[PDB]
Amino acid sequence: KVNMDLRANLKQVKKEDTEKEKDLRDVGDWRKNIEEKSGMEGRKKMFEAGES
Repeated sequence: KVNMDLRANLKQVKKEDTEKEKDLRDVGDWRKNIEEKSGMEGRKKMFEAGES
């Protein structure tokens, strides 16, 4: 999966603001973190839509 290794290589975790972030394959904790406090933040804040 070269084309892939490149995609991430270039792309990769890229963000400019907690709210504005870009999660990629290399998500892992990085994502979970930002992910939690980034998009899902406002989202749920707008309508968690059930818990757990």
